[PDB]
Order: sequence, then C-alpha cells, then structure tokens
Amino acid sequence: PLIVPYNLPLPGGVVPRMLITILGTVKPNANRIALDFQRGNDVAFHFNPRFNENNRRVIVCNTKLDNNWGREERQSVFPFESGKPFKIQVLVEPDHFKVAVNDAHLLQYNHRVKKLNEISKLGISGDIDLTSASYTMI
Ligand SMILES: OC[C@H]1O[C@H](Sc2ccccc2)[C@H](O)[C@@H](n2cc(-c3cc(F)c(F)c(F)c3)nn2)[C@H]1O
Repeated sequence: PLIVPYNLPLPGGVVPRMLITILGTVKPNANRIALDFQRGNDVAFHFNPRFNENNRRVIVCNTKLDNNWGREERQSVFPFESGKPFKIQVLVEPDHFKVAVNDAHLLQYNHRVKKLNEISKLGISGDIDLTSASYTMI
C-alpha cells in the first residue's frame, strides 16, 4: 500500500511514449480523486474525478500556472465506481496526455505546459487506497 497523498518523481520529466500507471481502489462513498502532473509549483495536468458535483459525476481537467487555475475541460464519461479497483493509465503523446481507465480510453488533454522534460512530479490525492504508481516507455 502507499500513503495518500503520494508523490511519484518523474525523473527528467515526461516525454512522448511514456506511460504512467496508477493502480488502486476507490474508497466507499468517495468524493474526489486527483492526479497532478507538476512542473515545479505549476500543475501541467490536473485530472480530477468528482463523484458528487451537483449530484453528477464528472471528470475535471485543468492546468495551474503561477497559482492560478485556467480553463476547465470537463468529461461526463465517468468510469470510476466507489469501492472498486481501478487502473489509470496516462500516456504522454506529442500534443496531449491520453488517459485510459480500466483499459478504456477516457480523454485527451492538450499540452498547455510545453516543457515536458520539466514536469518532474506526479501527485496522487483523494479518496482512494493506492496500490502502486509507476511508469514505463512503450
Ligand atoms: O479547475 C480545477 C480546480 O477546480 C477547483 S478551484 C476552481 C474553481 C472555479 C474555477 C476554476 C477552478 C478545485 O478546488 C481545485 N482543486 C481540487 C483539489 C483537490 C484536492 C485534493 F486533496 C483532492 F484529493 C482532490 F481530489 C482534489 N485541489 N484543488 C481544482 O480541481
């Protein structure tokens, strides 16, 4: 098991064809989960499942620069279920991050932060039991 919030170093940042895999189990009655791919204090890619925003489940994605959130990208396809084991895979591609959950494509998020090799940490937080977090090149 891993303690949440968890920080996964990404040495030398990210690069296309790098695949980051997060395994865990969603807590019962979960409210929120977040992945934060960070460049220093900035958040290049925030991926944030919300289980109860106005009684809807939604995925919110955004970028934080100089402590300011930008424009949210929202996805109502919501593959997580409270109490169940999940896999999040984030594949860095040349123009976007591509996310698949439980082996089904979920969303893409275009790169706003372009210094990919400075996106050197992934933070994992929220209402999960975290089993592992790792990366590989495909
Ligand atoms: O635009 C993403 C951002 O929207 C709000 S702010 C905001 C309000 C209006 C317009 C734009 C932005 C959220 O408050 C913010 N947010 C979530 C979390 C968070 C922290 C945790 F510890 C955790 F476990 C988790 F799942 C999520 N921290 N910051 C962000 O999601």
